[PDB]
Amino acid sequence: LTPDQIVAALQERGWQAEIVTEFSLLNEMVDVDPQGILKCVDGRGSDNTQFCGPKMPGGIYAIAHNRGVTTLEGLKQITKEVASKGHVPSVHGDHSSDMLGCGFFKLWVTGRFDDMGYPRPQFDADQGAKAVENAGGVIEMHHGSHAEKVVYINLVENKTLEPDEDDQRFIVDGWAAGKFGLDVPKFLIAAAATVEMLGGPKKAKIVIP
Repeated sequence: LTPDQIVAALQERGWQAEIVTEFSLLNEMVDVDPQGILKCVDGRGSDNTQFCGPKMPGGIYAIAHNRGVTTLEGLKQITKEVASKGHVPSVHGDHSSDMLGCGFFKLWVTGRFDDMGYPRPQFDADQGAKAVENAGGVIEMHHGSHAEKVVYINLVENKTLEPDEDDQRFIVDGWAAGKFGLDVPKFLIAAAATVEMLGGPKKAKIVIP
């Protein structure tokens, strides 16, 4: 997919979208570090200590969701797969008094992607977190309220952008979808729908080299 195609697809959903360069970001763009967690797109602060990993909806849940992998065994295998491909696997949470989890996973278990043809997970958020941790992954816990002002869809391979709890933004590493052999158009549309359903701004900057 070309950058202009992503811009058009988002505009068709009612988004303001434009292309920006890696240069325009200066020091905001960082090289991906193998010790960083592949984590969620949420712009909030968290207890994460492992920076510079790729950003995908719900962390590794983006991979499970895109592939229709709905079992705890499958989640365990994706955790090991991600670790073998140079990233520390993670999934997240922050508040759950109803057991539905939060963010992307909550949207998935509550059927928000049913129309797009996705199957439901066959486990709850707590079971999923334990499976990922027991398979060698990390559980990230966020805090604070959503205050994201824009969404960056990064196409620059092996690079990413980091959260800033005081000047928030959603970050989606589109290039990582290709790395994991995902259905890219599905991944893109699912990421957009995720931001929409979380009440985020339908404003995107597509980052190219």
